[PDB]
Amino acid sequence: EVVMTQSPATLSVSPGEGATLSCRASQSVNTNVAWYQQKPGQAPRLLIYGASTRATGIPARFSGSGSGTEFTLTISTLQSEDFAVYYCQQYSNWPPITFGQGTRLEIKRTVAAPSVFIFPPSDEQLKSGTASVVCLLNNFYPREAKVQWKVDNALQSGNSQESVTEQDSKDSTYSLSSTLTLSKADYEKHKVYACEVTHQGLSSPVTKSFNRGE
Repeated sequence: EVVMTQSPATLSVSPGEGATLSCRASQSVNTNVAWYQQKPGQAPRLLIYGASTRATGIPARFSGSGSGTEFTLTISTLQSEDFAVYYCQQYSNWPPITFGQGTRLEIKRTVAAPSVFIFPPSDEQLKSGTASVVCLLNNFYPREAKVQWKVDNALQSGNSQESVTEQDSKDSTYSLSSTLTLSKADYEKHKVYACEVTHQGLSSPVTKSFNRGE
């Protein structure tokens, strides 16, 4: 099979600037190459075929070039809506039809500190024997953030998981949710539940907490 290797695996570019995405085939595929854009939760969208021909309906800021083994997709005047994974494809030697592994394009924006919220477990959940404490970091950039849980000042390890939204296509921010999972018995032994947030937009860590029963 013809192996298509895209690079870099991830790219982060400022709005209004250009992005350059590369693809390299393990043997010559002439100009029998296509590029696709895939936004989260959606099907791929054909951008370019024949290495350099823009598909119908595709803005002129998308351009493709190359021949043989080396191919490039250039996206000028980047906008927040261009957040997506971009795939190359070869149709010169098949079966199999082969795709590159994708390049994820993030769009940069102004640093934004998260707003932090903490949520105790519901009384309904406590009937089940488990307690989930949730800490929400809303609308921040960049994506890197550190969230640490303390229960009566004891740092928690091994009992939390975090989830991060896809980058917002309008304002390029992220949101994050960290869930601390405890048994009901452990939840009822302890009093002060706190989540500590570290982020580039915060001069110092931000702590939000609650006291059980208050």
